[PDB]
Order: sequence, then structure tokens, then C-alpha cells
Amino acid sequence: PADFNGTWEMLSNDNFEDVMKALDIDFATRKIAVHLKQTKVIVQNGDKFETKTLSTFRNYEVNFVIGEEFDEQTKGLDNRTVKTLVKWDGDKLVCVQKGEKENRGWKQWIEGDLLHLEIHCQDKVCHQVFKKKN
Ligand SMILES: CC1=C(/C=C/C(C)=C/C=C/C(C)=C/CO)C(C)(C)CCC1
Repeated sequence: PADFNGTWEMLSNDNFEDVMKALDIDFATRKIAVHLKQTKVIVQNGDKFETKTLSTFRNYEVNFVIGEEFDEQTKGLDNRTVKTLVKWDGDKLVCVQKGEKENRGWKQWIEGDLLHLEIHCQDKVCHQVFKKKN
């Protein structure tokens, strides 16, 4: 079983601008955001997840239990309300965010000491990789 617990520092971030544009985040904001390093802080207790996404610009928090749908407010991103549901795919997390934007969600997994995060909206996909610090 994967263990997502820890602090993970971004190594790479590809096609983030494509996803931000699909979310209608304006160009000025995309330009700021694409150049920032991010940190992911995760506390996992079995199916219970507390996560934080940190940057010098804005921070983002999302907490969930596997299989339990909840209202997510993407404040600081696109600031939309979505119905979010995260489930397992083997050792991987797969999240669907039901709402105004079509085909919105993300997929997260570990290979070794690297955390991978795929973020998708409409036909766009962003791939991020993070290295475990603690
Ligand atoms: C666009 C946007 C940002 C991106 C955050 C992303 C999109 C987080 C994805 C969160 C998920 C998938 C949960 C943890 O895996 C941050 C807040 C850095 C700065 C302001 C603009």
C-alpha cells in the first residue's frame, strides 16, 4: 500500500498553463503561478487525507475521505464549487470533480520516493512530480 504521508517538494511542472487556461484563470495570474515552486503536505490515515498545497503566491487546502463526496470550493484557483469524489485505482488516487467544467479531476501516485500528480480539465493535462523531503 502506498503511503502518501510527508512533505513533497516540486521537481517538475509541465502543461500547468494549459490546465489553468482551461479553468479560465487569466493570463496575468497564469504567468505568476507557472513560475512558482509548490510544496505538498499530506497527512494520511488510511482512507482519510488532509492535504495542503503551498507556494509563495497562494496556498490551497483540500481534505477528504476515500469514497465520500463533498463540496470543494476551489478558492484561489478558479474559485468554483465542485462535487469531489476520490477513490482508489490500485495504489493510486483518482479524483473526479463534478461541476461546470467538463472532465475535471486529478490522479496521484507514488513511484519510489517521487509523488506524481496529473491534473486534468477538458482536453488538457498537467503533470507534476514532487520529491519526498519528510
Ligand atoms: C492554479 C493555482 C495554484 C495551483 C494549485 C493546484 C491546481 C493544486 C492541485 C490540488 C490538488 C490536486 C490537491 C493535492 O494533490 C496555486 C494554489 C499553487 C497558486 C495559485 C494558482
